[PDB]
Amino acid sequence: GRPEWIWLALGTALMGLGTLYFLVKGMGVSDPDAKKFYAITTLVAAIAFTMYLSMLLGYGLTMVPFGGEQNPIYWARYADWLFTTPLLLLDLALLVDADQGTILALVGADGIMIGTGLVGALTKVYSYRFVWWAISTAAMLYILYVLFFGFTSKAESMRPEVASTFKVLRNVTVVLWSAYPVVWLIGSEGAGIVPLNIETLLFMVLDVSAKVGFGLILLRSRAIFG
Ligand SMILES: *C/C=C(C)/C=C/C=C(C)/C=C/C1=C(C)CCCC1(C)C
Repeated sequence: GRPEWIWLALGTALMGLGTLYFLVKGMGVSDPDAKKFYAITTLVAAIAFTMYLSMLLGYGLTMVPFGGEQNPIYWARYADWLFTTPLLLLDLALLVDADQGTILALVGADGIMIGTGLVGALTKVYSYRFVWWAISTAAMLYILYVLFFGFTSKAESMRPEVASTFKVLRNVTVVLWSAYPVVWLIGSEGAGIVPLNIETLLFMVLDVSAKVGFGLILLRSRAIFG
């Protein structure tokens, strides 16, 4: 019964409830466009629910040696984010009608971000763990640059309702995503300053906010209608 399980149980519950609500509401809408957003967003919550559940049950956890200790690394997180982060970017891209090349470059950068992030979380040479972390953060900053400079401009061709909805989602995304590299840096994966139970609480608040929070804002808006 690890100290962080209570936060994993609360995360499972919140992701589960969000998944159900998104599923029920999406199943009733007939609009084709509205449906796309509902399917993507419900999938994002569903994947998070399953991974929180797996971790709650003892999976996705491995001891990596470094800094003279056996460090508890929850790798199930990257299995979640590998698929949920680019899906969230997809929601945003579809909202502003971004083009093919942009989406591909964004998803590719997102793949690098999660990939190098996991390599770093598994690296046994302490200093190198931060080399990988640095590359992952640079990848994330590219994504945030594109969402802020590129997309916002693209939402210029949209109607107030949609441009308005994108800004809120963009703002929530930029604030939440920018927090992840800091939590990693000071937590179990990096400096080991913040204990795993508190770190798990921090990631749970961020995850739930970035998926269920983002989802509620997105799905209740009129901008999802084609
Ligand atoms: C539902 C999950 C979301 C929206 C997750 C977002 C996760 C990030 C923006 C993660 C970023 C990371 C870095 C910038 C570097 C270190 C490792 C990561 C993967 C924690």
